[PDB]
Amino acid sequence: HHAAPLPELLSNNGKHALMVDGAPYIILGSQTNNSSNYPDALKDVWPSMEKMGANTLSIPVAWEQIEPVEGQFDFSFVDVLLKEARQRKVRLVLLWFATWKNNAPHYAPAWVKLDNARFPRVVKEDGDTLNSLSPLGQNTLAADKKAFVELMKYLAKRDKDHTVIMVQVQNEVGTYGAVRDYSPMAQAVFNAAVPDDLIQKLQLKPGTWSQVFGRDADEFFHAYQIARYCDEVTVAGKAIKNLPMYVNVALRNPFNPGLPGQYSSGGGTDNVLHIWKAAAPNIDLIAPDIYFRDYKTVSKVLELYTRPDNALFVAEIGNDQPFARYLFPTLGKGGIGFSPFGMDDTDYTNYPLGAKVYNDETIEQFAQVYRLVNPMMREWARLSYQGQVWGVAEPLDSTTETQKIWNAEAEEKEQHKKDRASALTQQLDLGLWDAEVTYGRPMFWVTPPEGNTPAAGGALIAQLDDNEYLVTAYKARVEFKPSQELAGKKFMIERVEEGRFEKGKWVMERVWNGDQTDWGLNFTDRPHLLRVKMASYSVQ
Amino acid sequence: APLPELLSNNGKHALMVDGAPYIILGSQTNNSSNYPDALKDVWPSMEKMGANTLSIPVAWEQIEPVEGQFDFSFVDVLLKEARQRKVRLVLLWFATWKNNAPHYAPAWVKLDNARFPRVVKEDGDTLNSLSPLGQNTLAADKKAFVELMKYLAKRDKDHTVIMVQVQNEVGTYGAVRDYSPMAQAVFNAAVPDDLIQKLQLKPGTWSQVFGRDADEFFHAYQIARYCDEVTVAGKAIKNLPMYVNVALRNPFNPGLPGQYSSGGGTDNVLHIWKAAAPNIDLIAPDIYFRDYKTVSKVLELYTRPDNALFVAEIGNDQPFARYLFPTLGKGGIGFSPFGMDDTDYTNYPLGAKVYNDETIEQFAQVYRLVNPMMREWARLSYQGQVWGVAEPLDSTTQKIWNAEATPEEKEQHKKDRASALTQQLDLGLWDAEVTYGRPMFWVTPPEGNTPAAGGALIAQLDDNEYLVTAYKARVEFKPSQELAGKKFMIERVEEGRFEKGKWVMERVWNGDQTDWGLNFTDRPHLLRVKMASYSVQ
Ligand SMILES: *[C@@H]1[C@H](O)[C@@H](O)[C@@H](O)[C@@H](CO)[C@H]1O
Ligand SMILES: *[C@@H]1[C@H](O)[C@@H](O)[C@@H](O)[C@@H](CO)[C@H]1O
Ligand code: NA
Ligand code: NA
Ligand code: NA
Ligand code: NA
Ligand code: NA
Ligand code: NA
Repeated sequence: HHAAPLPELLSNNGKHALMVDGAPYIILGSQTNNSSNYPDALKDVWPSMEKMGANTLSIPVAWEQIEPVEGQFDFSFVDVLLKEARQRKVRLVLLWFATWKNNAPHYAPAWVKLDNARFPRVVKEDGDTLNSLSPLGQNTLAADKKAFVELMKYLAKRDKDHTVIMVQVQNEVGTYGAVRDYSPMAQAVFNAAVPDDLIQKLQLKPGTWSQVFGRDADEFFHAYQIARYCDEVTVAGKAIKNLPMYVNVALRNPFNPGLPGQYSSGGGTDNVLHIWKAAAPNIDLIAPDIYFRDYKTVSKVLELYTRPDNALFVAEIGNDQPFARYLFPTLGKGGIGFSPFGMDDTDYTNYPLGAKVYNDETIEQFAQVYRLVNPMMREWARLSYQGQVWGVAEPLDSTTETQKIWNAEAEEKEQHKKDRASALTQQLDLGLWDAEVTYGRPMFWVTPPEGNTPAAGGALIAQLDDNEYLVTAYKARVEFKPSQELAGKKFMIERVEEGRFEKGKWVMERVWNGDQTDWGLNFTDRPHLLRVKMASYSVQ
Repeated sequence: APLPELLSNNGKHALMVDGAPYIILGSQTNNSSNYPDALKDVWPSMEKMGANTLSIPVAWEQIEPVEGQFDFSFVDVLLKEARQRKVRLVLLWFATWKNNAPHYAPAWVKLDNARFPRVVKEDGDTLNSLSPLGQNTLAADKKAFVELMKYLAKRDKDHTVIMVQVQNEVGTYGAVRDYSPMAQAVFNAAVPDDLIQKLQLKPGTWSQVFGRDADEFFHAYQIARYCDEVTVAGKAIKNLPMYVNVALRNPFNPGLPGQYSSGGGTDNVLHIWKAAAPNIDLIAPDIYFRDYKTVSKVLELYTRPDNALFVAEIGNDQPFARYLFPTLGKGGIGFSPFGMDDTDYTNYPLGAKVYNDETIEQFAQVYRLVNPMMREWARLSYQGQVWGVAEPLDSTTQKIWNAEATPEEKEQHKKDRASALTQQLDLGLWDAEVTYGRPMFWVTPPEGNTPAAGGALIAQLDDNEYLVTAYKARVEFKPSQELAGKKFMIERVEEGRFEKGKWVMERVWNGDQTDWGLNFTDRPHLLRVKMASYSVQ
């Protein structure tokens, strides 16, 4: 009665897919608050997930809850979770909160986190101790592995249709307040030769850590040791059940990071991705956690984490209104998923990170974008993997009260308007055709774009054939034109159809024509999925 | 079922109801709701409030409208309707005094001055305040009070009525004492031996013994004796707890007796009251001061080794709700907001200008923190260690000065406010810091709620374990003493509830929910917090 293929992350042609039930899949995700991982809290999780239209829930499973006393395992939460997820026909990503949760051992059992002699903490260069477990603690590694193995044996036994499609190993590893462990135990490894395997993979000359890496030795050392720790846990679990597994990064600012220890040292930050990929070959991907609000910073993060060797998964993102539009470039980069944080009614907000008020309007900002993708999820996922997709978001953030003042003053207003219109105009090269995406304009005539208030728009395009595209967009205009000069030919829209996929087959609902195609393709907040066919034609 | 009883032991107190400590999460009616037809306008509010006990008058005029012709028809209906709703009652005996006056004494009492005489001023004019030296008045009040207690003895065997208030706000406005010939004959004479013995003073006349306090202390003594005799007579029928409620003088700047209600249990005569009326179980403050400092001072003065704290009347406007927390943290046995019914009356500017669902909800939200643990809290308060705090700045009035202010005076002002909105509690090995009006994430300093509203309750369960619930506040734990090289953490925070006296865990708070203290909004959460120190060397 259970014949479904394991989920798997595939990588080729520099592109990636999360295979679920034997085909590409997109996680249109929701993630709970940090204290929702108990049976009694789930009634405060599912309603939000339904309102959001999410297909996949990310939720912790804590070491402390599965092994409250050493060797006495308790999977009562996982049992209820699996059953309730199945009732609602959603899938799960389990977050293993264990040796590290945001740098710290708070979710390790008391017999772990209160026994430093057995399970040692990072020691600073000055001799003081931080509440961050050292990745050189061999007992810690053994005990985390043992518990993780038991979790994976529970899923092997009790989740044969793979309700759980992926597992996050740890949560935001690293250390705040120091660059590495400086304990005697750590110093002995630091003072010794860099392991051959790393030297070989990075194509460097042999030496000790300080000799090989200079001023980067302390940070690279901590990243290597954490990555090896996480890889060993990962390998042990996959030996039981070979699900995709990943780590999530407490990001450093990519333009102005500050110093390791200010940001979480040793996690998969952009400067140690090479270390993590060398050190942890069994981990499937390294996922950014995004709480930067501004378009330029978010865009840079998506660029850094989308690599031929690294599928893009936005494992955590804020739940305030500005964040919703980042679904569009995430999917346009070939991303496999997107998981806004704090999507439950458990009476907590991490404002000022996320939304100040958690209510139906908060959820609706995400529901409105997920409604663009849900009706085509499998078709999009395949085109993303096997084809050409594009995706953009509105590239100016909302005007501040600062800019609000500097506007009341200003001939200057007119130039500013021109500059904003240009910035709110995006070009995409789709082969024989280009698209121009603009934001915040009427659905008729050609008044320049002025942006949405607040910033919110975006667009998704997939290429179906040389002259045919799937298009859906949000609070935006999409206009097509030839990509190269036509040698005396004219061009037009040949046909725009609005429709849907049913059992993989396109069903046309209506043709957009006349006013609906004279002024580009204009989208509001409501979902429309279009197939657009362009033509060039001779006039003699 | 066992009689309710007020216990006092080890300077602590409990109201025992059904053989265990109980907290009155009270509602009190308006003054004209003591009739069967009005009760339909009382119960819906009580239900919305989540109150467990109703305080309501029973008037001498209604039970004895004609001398010797008793009528308990209201008491019957009340008992039956209270039982239907599974709530308890505190009956307020409105008789010789209600707010200094005899308006609730039967017409055959209050219109017969020669039989039942009034206070006479020094100048010979008469006040509408019955003299405590009227022996007829004492006998008549006592007789009727006895009949009421007989009704409860015969008709309330399960003690729906758990306590009785004897009179309401006794004393006299407009004069310090009775200066009638009858009163002068007693005043111009020896202080009674018993009072001299209990205060350890030298024998003499009132004037000799007490000097410039004589007049006021005389009035307080004679009213206390009156109230004790009524009390004793009633308890001899049915030995319920019985108390008196005080029209407070301002504790910082009282003015003169007569301006405030002279002779009641004001803070300067609590020694007289305790000496003269040993059968009265407690003296309860009636609080209509809105401001934190005065309210706090009142709670301090009335919480004594010899006096259980019962807030027998408090305003029903929004600022008053948060005073439940310090009341319970002092080991108070109850709290009773006034005017909780829909009988088309507001005592604004004392209470709320508007009575509506929002008015009630400000109290419902704090009662919802206590109801789920009421019996457990009550036992901890008596037998153990509890604490409770309220947000210590009132709502900003001040906004003129904040407007005219340098961006140096302002940053100074926000720092001063942050410090004032930070409270420290010494819980033994561990301290708690309580702050008000800040996000649930990071450490931006407190700026207070608007309006002021927050508070916290803590009970100690063990050396390192506390029961915690709070409201629009952050609670953070730290070691109370330097740890000598050890570190510390929260070991475990559990949200849960008591079922059959047993703790049931619903979820564990961790991660974001414990990284930045324990953050509470308007919604109820009951936590068990276990702290640990641990070696790193
Ligand atoms: C991301 C992190 O993974 C998550 O558990 C939570 O701590 C949030 C903040 O609310 C982020 O730090
Ligand atoms: C307190 C008093 O006991 C009560 O009956 C009522 O008169 C109020 C005012 O509305 C307070 O004086
Ligand atoms: Na092209
Ligand atoms: Na449609
Ligand atoms: Na008590
Ligand atoms: Na202490
Ligand atoms: Na101390
Ligand atoms: Na609860």
